[PDB]
Amino acid sequence: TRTYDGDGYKKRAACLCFRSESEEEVLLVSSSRHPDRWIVPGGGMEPEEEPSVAAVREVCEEAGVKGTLGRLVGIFENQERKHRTYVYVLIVTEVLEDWEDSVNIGRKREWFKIEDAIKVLQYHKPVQASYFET
Ligand SMILES: O=P(O)(O)O[C@@H]1[C@@H](OP(=O)(O)O)[C@@H](OP(=O)(O)O)[C@@H](OP(=O)(O)OP(=O)(O)O)[C@H](OP(=O)(O)O)[C@H]1OP(=O)(O)O
Ligand SMILES: [Cl-]
Ligand SMILES: [Mg+2]
Ligand SMILES: [Mg+2]
Ligand SMILES: [Mg+2]
Repeated sequence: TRTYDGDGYKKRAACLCFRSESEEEVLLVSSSRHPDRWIVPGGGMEPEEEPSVAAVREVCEEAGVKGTLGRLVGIFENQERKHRTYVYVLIVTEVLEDWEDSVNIGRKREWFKIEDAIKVLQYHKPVQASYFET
């Protein structure tokens, strides 16, 4: 069940999944609808689901990782798609080999240096590229 803010924006949560506390490498995953494109893992908040809880669930489902949830980075709107996304830092401590989206849709994942992540996100996901602005 998709949820919405009072203005009709879709409620979403996302994590910047870092390899370490240095935050130099981030995990991106393949788009479901276009598998040669990279996205930040994230998705819809469920009814009455806390954003931090939604972000951890979405990263487990889409990216097959777990770890230590850090700070909220910010709340980012995509006016074109009508999304409002809570974006958190996660430090990855567990990498699972056969996760929900790997089994269900063959979703891929890959470590990117921050500057390379921003580069591959820019064309199709410029708001996701802005998650890294800091
Ligand atoms: O395929 P696109 O370009 O139409 O974008 C897709 C995007 O696909 P992607 O970023 O993968 O290309 C999905 O993400 P996902 O299918 O990879 O999960 C994303 O859904 P979401 O991430 O908000 O939703 P869920 O992860 O499932 O909760 C939205 O899909 P949905 O609304 O069918 O759940 C988005 O569509 P809009 O909300 O209309 O922008
Ligand atoms: Cl790192
Ligand atoms: Mg989802
Ligand atoms: Mg999603
Ligand atoms: Mg999802």
